[PDB]
Amino acid sequence: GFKGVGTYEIVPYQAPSLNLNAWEGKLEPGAVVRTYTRGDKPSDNAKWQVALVAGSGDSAEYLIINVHSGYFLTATKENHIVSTPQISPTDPSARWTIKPATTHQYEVFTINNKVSELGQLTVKDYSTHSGADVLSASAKTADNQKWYFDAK
Amino acid sequence: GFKGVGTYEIVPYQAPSLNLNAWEGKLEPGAVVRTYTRGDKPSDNAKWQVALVAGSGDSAEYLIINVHSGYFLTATKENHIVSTPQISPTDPSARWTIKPATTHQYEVFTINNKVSELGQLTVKDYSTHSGADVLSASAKTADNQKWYFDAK
Ligand SMILES: CC(=O)N[C@@H]1[C@@H](O[C@@H]2O[C@H](CO)[C@H](O)[C@H](O)[C@H]2O)[C@@H](O)[C@@H](CO)O[C@H]1O
Ligand SMILES: CC(=O)N[C@@H]1[C@@H](O[C@@H]2O[C@H](CO)[C@H](O)[C@H](O)[C@H]2O)[C@@H](O)[C@@H](CO)O[C@H]1O
Repeated sequence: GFKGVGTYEIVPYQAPSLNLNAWEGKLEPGAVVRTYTRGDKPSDNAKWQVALVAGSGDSAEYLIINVHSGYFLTATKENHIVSTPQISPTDPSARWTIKPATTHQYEVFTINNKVSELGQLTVKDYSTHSGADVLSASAKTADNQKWYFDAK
Repeated sequence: GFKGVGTYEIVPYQAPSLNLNAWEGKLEPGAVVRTYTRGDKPSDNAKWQVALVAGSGDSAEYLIINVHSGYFLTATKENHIVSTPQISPTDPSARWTIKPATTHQYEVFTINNKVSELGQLTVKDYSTHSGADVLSASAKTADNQKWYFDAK
């Protein structure tokens, strides 16, 4: 479950054998983000430090920081793949609110950009297989916009 | 004053016309950190996002993130200059506790590395002039190890 700041796998609701993965797991900035197979031991490029930067409660604003690279999960354009560029911690495109979206008692959450037009973290075309683009897309709390936070 | 997460100038107690500055203010990783003249408007390389990553209270652990570059304030060696390298948010050398050290009613704090041997954020040789090396040095809560957090 999501219990605030900590290190997590971020796991798509429709495909819980997958997690949120900084593609290629390199140290250079600007990686795109996709779903990928979790594996028995998740790799550091697929772990994320949720770090509080403003507020408290459901309105709290967080950076979602890649464990391997230290770069921040960022939305760059509506209905477009998200990435981990080098970017200021005060840039709202790199800040996210995490909101309960419990579904049949599954403790899942939406991940909502501080720039409201950039919307929610979204698995492209509702894919249930490894390697799907993760988008910032218009917020609807569809099933492909829901996520588990598995504490690590 | 320090009131938790937010963007701050971090100001040395002995020289309050100065602040903590990522030297050269470039985007490449690995800048060393020094005191430098604040100016009328502080520059982004001399502003820091304090971001909560674990715990609560005086024991809370924070990243101290450069506003300009997004790299984390890090201690690398005892009694050595501190820097902002590319580094994982889970590395304890990049995590700090901020502890009250009120002095004659001045609201100042110590900045203490999570790796206890790396010690406290320290103005080399108690300098009161711009351009002094900021070290990670043995923790004594000396006056050159005390800091204001001016909210920005
Ligand atoms: C094991 C390893 O490091 N492989 C490198 C590749 O990294 C993987 O990339 C996939 C996506 O193709 C995925 O992100 C996975 O989590 C990564 O471990 C990749 O960097 C490759 C170059 O394209 O080099 C491999 O050595
Ligand atoms: C105004 C500006 O950007 N100047 C550049 C220098 O940056 C300053 O560097 C000093 C330390 O010498 C200090 O960190 C200050 O805050 C910075 O603005 C520096 O990058 C210089 C190359 O060494 O280029 C200047 O253009």
